[PDB]
Amino acid sequence: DSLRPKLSEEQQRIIAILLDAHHKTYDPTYSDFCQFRPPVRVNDGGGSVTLELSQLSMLPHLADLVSYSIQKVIGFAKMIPGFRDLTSEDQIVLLKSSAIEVIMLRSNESFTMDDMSWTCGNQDYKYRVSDVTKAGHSLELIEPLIKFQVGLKKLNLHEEEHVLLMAICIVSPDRPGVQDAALIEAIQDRLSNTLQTYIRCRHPPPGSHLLYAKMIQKLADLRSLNEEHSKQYRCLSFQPECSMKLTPLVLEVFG
Ligand SMILES: C=C1/C(=C\C=C2/CCC[C@]3(C)[C@@H]([C@@H](C)CCCC(C)(C)O)CC[C@@H]23)C[C@@H](O)C[C@@H]1O
Repeated sequence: DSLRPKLSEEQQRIIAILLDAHHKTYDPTYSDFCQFRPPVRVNDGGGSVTLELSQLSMLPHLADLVSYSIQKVIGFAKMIPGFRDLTSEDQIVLLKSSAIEVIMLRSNESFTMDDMSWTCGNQDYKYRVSDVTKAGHSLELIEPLIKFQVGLKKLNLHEEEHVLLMAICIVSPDRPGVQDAALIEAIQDRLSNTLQTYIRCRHPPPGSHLLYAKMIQKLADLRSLNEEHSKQYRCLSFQPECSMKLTPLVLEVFG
């Protein structure tokens, strides 16, 4: 039954543009991480919230990593076909509302099921759940985040699908404050059609089975993680002197 229309010339170009955009904005060697404020891991085997908030030992490093990542995501977004056709206001609304979700998606590349960490170098740049608690977050965010990373890993996405998913995540017409939802939807549909077509024509079985719907579900999971992250960030920001441990960009995007 299922027809397999071939990718159009345009669709092939969209894929190539997104792959190039990602390769220019995601360094798989994590060579810039030593430039961030250093990671510090206080002794907290008991997971004390009082101690974690008192020290926020991993916050400067993780805030720098997230801030750096937001800058890369802004650059990636600017290369998404159609993104620059949007008004500046809609572009900023889309970037601010998707930032954390795209960070969670793109981070899957360093996440490894070998030990359930984001491995970005030697021990210094190996990030574990215990590091996230040392940055002021709790299990309500961490648990679903790790579950999401593993679920995404097991989809065994082609790089083409991974970059398309990030682009679709950014160009979402259902974000609060967007003006031209119709144009945003048109841009997203062009990307979704490219993704659906790619899966049916280039993704071998059995990993291709209902893969599109699995990818769409991950976009829904991301909305939930976004909301929880926002709630936790708000509370984290109540800690006196927290602003110094963050960055101006992080403060704007999540404040
Ligand atoms: C960033 C990237 C990477 C890892 C992501 C991680 C591991 C550390 C903790 C992070 C950054 C989680 C955060 C929710 C931690 C809290 C952030 C904050 C303090 C601002 O509220 C989400 C994704 C997680 C590394 C590399 O893949 C580039 C990528 O781009």
